[PDB]
Amino acid sequence: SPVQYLRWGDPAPIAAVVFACLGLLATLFVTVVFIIYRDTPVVKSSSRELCYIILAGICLGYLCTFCLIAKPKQIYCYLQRIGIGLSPAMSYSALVTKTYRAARILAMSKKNIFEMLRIDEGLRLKIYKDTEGYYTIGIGHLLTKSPSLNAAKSELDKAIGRNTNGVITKDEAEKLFNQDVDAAVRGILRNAKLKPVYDSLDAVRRAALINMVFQMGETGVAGFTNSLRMLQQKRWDEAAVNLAKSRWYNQTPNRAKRVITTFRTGTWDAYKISACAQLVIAFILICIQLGIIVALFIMEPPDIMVYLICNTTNLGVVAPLGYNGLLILACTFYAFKTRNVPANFNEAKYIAFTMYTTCIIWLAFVPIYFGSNYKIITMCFSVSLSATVALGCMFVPKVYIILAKPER
Ligand SMILES: N#Cc1cc(Cl)cc(-c2cc(-c3ccc(F)cn3)ncn2)c1
Ligand SMILES: CCCCCCCC/C=C\CCCCCCCC(=O)O
Repeated sequence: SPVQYLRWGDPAPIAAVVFACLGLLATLFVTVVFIIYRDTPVVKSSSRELCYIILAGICLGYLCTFCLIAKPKQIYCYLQRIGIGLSPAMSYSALVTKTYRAARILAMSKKNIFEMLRIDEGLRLKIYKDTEGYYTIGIGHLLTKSPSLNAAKSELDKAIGRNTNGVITKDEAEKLFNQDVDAAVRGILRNAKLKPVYDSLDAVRRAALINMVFQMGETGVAGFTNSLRMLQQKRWDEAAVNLAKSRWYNQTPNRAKRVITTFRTGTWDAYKISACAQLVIAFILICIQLGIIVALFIMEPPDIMVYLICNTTNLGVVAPLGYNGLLILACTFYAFKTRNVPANFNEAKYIAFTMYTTCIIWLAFVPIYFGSNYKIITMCFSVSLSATVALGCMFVPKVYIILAKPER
């Protein structure tokens, strides 16, 4: 009994249980909330099946401490390894498919704007110079400012990843373009006259604004004071009429007509320009971890060595640890890539922060656990902390919005 050790002078096993109990309660609360309000846009706009898998993994996480703190039975040694191994694999491998999907969607977004300016501004598959004599390639992508033609080729090879000999492809030109877009977005957000407009527009209309920036510069776009106010107040027709009067429309009519049309409709008309699959992939990544766990059951049969000490060796811990490490690594990779994505009330900003801490917690875990003389309790807290972070940073903010902000 955990109370006995508490009265003998050891408050560790009673603390881990209470932690786990509060964890299960919090996960039970959050889960019921999503069941009731499944039709509310904050829950509907995200993958709901994946969340249930993430919530289940967190639940099993807290249940682990009941297997590390238990009566000495044989199957509890089995439940430990199955629990400490599969629980992270259920949450993280479901989260990676979610982040990967967010990464592909974002990549396809950068694909559209790339095609937009390929049509409006043009493209060169070999090295040239701008109006100021600096070496340039693709859609106006500056390579270097040295007169050396060799200097531009060296910078190009570092950016592409091969020996290009001054010649690239459309895809490789898009690679360089993605940088220039991100650089342009930075400037807009650091511009007081362009930032409020950019924040209000949808995905398509933001590309149109960037298009204007790539033609006239930030100082130039800020000149459209009235038209920018119209776009911000979502008065598209008036903005269009207003923009058709500018010197910009009259100096470059063909291109300006396409940019304006994009503002009007919010579509790509002026330019020629799976849920089930996610569950299967998530299921596959979880089965791989199970295969590792089952194989280690055969190689090294679990056996009993309040505290329940099992004969689980280092390899029995390291192998499922490393695989979970890969899942976490892939999650953080795509999460960082989509950190600024504002979908679902900036949902992606919360996922990135979780993976930042998760990486730290799991990295710090290795020297702490393997260097500990209190492994069971250290495992209990590590698991619950890992499960608490994913629960507190990803779900609690959405639960708060759904209960406190019914008008948002
Ligand atoms: N060896 C080892 C090891 C080390 C650490 Cl630091 C955490 C865990 C862990 C994490 C989760 C878990 C489950 C859901 C979630 F969202 C986060 N973590 N469940 C069980 N064990 C295992
Ligand atoms: C940031 C992603 C998550 C963190 C990565 C996970 C770390 C697991 C990978 C390798 C751990 C190193 C191998 C274990 C060291 C064995 C120590 C020992 O038994 O003496």
